[PDB]
Amino acid sequence: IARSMNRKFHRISLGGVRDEAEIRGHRRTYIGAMPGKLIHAMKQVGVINPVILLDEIDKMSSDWRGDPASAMLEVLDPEQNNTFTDHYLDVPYDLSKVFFITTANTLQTIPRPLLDRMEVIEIPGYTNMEKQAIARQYLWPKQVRE
Amino acid sequence: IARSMNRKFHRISLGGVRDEAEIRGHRRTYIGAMPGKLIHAMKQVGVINPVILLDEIDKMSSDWRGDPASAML
Amino acid sequence: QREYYLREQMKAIQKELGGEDGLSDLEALRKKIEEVGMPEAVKTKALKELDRLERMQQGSPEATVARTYLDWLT
Amino acid sequence: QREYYLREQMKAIQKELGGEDGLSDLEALRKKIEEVGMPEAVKTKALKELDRLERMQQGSPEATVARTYLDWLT
Amino acid sequence: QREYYLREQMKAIQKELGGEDGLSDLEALRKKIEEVGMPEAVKTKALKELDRLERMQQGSPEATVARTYLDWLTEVPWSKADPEVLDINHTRQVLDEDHYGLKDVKERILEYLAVRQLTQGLDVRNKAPILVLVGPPGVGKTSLGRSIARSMNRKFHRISLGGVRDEAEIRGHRRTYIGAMPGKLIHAMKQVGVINPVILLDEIDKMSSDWRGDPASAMLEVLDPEQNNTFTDHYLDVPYDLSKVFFITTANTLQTIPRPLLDRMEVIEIPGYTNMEKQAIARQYLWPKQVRESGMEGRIEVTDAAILRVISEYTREAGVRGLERELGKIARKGAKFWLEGAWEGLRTIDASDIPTYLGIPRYRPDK
Amino acid sequence: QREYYLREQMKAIQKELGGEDGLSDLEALRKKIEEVGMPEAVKTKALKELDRLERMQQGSPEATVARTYLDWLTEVPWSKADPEVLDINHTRQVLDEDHYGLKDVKERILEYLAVRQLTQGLDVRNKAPILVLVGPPGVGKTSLGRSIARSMNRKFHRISLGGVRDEAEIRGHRRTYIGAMPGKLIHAMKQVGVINPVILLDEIDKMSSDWRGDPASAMLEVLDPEQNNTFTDHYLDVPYDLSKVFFITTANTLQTIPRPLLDRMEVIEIPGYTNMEKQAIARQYLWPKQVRE
Ligand SMILES: Nc1ncnc2c1ncn2[C@@H]1O[C@H](COP(=O)(O)OP(=O)(O)OP(O)(O)=S)[C@@H](O)[C@H]1O
Ligand SMILES: Nc1ncnc2c1ncn2[C@@H]1O[C@H](COP(=O)(O)OP(=O)(O)OP(O)(O)=S)[C@@H](O)[C@H]1O
Repeated sequence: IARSMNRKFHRISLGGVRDEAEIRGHRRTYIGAMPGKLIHAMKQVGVINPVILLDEIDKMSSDWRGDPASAMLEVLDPEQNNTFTDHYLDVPYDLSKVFFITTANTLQTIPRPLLDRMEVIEIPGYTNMEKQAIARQYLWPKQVRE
Repeated sequence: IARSMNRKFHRISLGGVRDEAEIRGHRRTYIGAMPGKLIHAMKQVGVINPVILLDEIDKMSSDWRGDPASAML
Repeated sequence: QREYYLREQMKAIQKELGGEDGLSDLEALRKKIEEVGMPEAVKTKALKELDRLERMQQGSPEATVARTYLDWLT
Repeated sequence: QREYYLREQMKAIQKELGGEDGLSDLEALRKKIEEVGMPEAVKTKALKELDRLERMQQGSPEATVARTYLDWLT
Repeated sequence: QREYYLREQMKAIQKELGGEDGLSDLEALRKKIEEVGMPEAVKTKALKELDRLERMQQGSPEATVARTYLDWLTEVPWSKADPEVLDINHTRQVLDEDHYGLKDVKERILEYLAVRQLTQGLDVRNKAPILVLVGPPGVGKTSLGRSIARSMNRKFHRISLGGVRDEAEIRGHRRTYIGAMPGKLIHAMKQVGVINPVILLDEIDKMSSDWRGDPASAMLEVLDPEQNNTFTDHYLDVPYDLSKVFFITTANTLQTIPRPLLDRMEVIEIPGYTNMEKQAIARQYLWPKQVRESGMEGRIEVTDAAILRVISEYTREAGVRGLERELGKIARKGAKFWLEGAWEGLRTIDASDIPTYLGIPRYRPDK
Repeated sequence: QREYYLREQMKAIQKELGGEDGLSDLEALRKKIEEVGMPEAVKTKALKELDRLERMQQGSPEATVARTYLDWLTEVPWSKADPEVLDINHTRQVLDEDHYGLKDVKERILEYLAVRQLTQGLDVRNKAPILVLVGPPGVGKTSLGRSIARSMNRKFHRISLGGVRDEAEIRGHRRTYIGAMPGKLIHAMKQVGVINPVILLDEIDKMSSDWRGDPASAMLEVLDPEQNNTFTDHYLDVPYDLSKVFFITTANTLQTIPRPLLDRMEVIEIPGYTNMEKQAIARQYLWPKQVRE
């Protein structure tokens, strides 16, 4: 979808933070300046259009303090994201040219309000004929020429 | 109702809560604590008089950890 | 002699350039306290924690907890 | 003109206190303000990261955290 | 005021000294920071520090940490390695005189040497996976670390984890503090002289977490070969490259290893040893060491039925330490019997003369 | 004569430093470094640490931290022998005084001392045992440690690990902190003067294992039958040698000890006592003491 729409592609997904405060940034009051994870993906691109894939959103990063809901609800809703603010950003940031991709395996651990925006794309599996065709076309030249 | 009264609207979706620490806070003596859902809603509304919808207060996961129904009292 | 003099020449430059503002985050927090609200006991609690942040330094890990406490209060 | 002249004598301290100096500084991210972006509010915060930064040119325990935040912001 | 004057006297003497002895060491580091190895950005950060303030006797807190950072930056190895191995049959000549058995690990080493030799394209010299050894306690893991490092004839250093719960032993602290403390990796790289060593990371099962998180995020930052090419520190301010370093990690189970580390892993299950394998290692490695330390060399000898008695009736483990101590007890009992009156030649221990030396057989034999 | 003038000016420097403190006990530190034999990497590391510490005085606090580093490093013993007195009838009669019965452990000490006569100069490894004593609470185990350490004319030290969930008691905090301090074990080696002591780790089956507060996995670098020639604490940045140490640990139940620690240690079980044993223990150990007191 990135190369068809002439866009970039970045991964960065759930499982790398301790709370949604680490989904956001951290203020300069600390010594260890932990940036917002999002902005760090935006730093490595010189384009504010492309997609951002959310691999394994059901594999959360929760704790007894903080569920991964509020920092996700303020970036997935198409309303409050137009003026976005991190603790390591503290300025009006704009999310209207991006088109996010979310990847999951099970909808059951996803909370109820964040299902307001999700659109269900499911996977049928693969036939052994389909896997034989995949392994001829697409896996054998990579793993052999590597 | 929010439009007819001309006030702010907000939605808290309960049913997923499991302890009293997601309705109240925890304590300041635990690293990184925060207050509960009602304080989140008051943070995200702007006035003293919004309306707050409470979806599925009848399905709150009161369990071996605690009972947030008493926290709701 | 030149060291002590010329760094004062540096601060000369700065005291003309910056001037007069009183612009930081601390008295901004105090102003944000004194604008909205407040009930009386809540106000005195916030002023105690504000002074507890004021006369000392910036960097201790309990000051981060008190900072998050005041930021959740405002 | 007053800008030119105050920065004249500031970088006269630079070539004067010439190790190395100045951090040759804050004449220079002045060009990536309008180049990299920017809206007005980022300009309000980061132009209040020029001269009260210029207050000294040593260390710092402040210049590293403000360095990371500002060079993140630019 | 008197102290300020006499400190003037002292530092006057010093600047004649920094003429007299105080040339040709910082000058010699300015040579050696511009000698072979250093990248261009590292040369720029080396040119950053050239404005000195010259008060190195009466203090100074801003004079000694810059010298410390300069020494740490100039002592880590920059672009130097002992050459590649040419014969992979000789790799089998070396790996087989340390361990009986362990086919799979030797095969993976030979495969990695064959792939590194035969590739002249790309996509595998950059991406070579990290071995994760998993096995029950008692099988050989650390001795494999030494045997692999001597097999390829590379240098070696071993980092033990498990007592580490702080992040600043993998990363370090900021260089503006009092104690200049880079992480364990900068120590492990200045120990070896080459830029391509073998590093054994002991016990990634046991990195406990605490406040300010766990150092498992730093482990993600070091055990993924797509960002450690630009691996920077909190102490160092240059991008170092931990790409070619052949990491080997040991473990006892995979659950307590974090899931951000089970993406750039490659598990190898060591199932345990069997009775013939234990008997072969028992002879050819455990017995002459357990007799050479005990001083009873050429005065006592164990048979091969007797090792089978010791294995089947005096140890139940998936490893070889219980067998090691059970042989050591025989060596000590013989060393005690020698002082009560010597014999001639060497007494030989058949499988029936064990319980004189080892008491009651604990585990019944399977009949 | 000009270097005489020059380092004489430095004599005057330390005359104003503390009357001392610039080449007085700094050079006493050079003596005690080139006293008792350190390994050469550790020795040159201590020499460059002394070289970075030498030419400053009285500030900064980094001078104080490095002074305490060279006070720890040059006082923990390096090559401080304990003379193995090799009589096996004297030591048998000394072990027979403090305890009755206990045939297994006394036979073990006689075996592990009869071996140490027949050391054929070099070519041996000289590795000390690592015992674990397992028994019910009343049976004398902690009493036996000082008895064994006195019979062999060695030294003795205790470490109680009774309820520690505190990691970095075993290892230390790294020296960049404020109140930095080594572990329990390097301090236990510091108080003893020799490198052949008898360390009694008291309650090793009562510790903690949790996602925060797991000290039992930090006992891997210590109770190590091969690789404890490379022990790495966090305060000292050098490998310290713990092979010569006659460790004795006690426990109560094997069911609560971690699996990478049972195989590091050598189990010796103590099977309570019987009525004849208790009666003899009573008559010649318990009743005279309770009559005296
Ligand atoms: N097949 C073998 N050949 C030779 N020596 C062996 C063999 N298997 C084990 N050993 C020896 O047995 C001892 C076990 O070494 P380690 O690998 O440290 O044991 P370990 O199981 O790794 O301990 P942990 O707790 O899992 S780190 C060493 O002395 C090895 O040399
Ligand atoms: N066989 C014995 N002969 C003489 N005194 C003994 C004997 N067995 C035990 N004692 C004495 O009984 C007491 C037992 O003390 P401890 O050694 O502390 O017992 P302990 O079992 O080590 O305690 P715990 O619960 O195991 S830590 C001491 O006063 C010993 O001297």
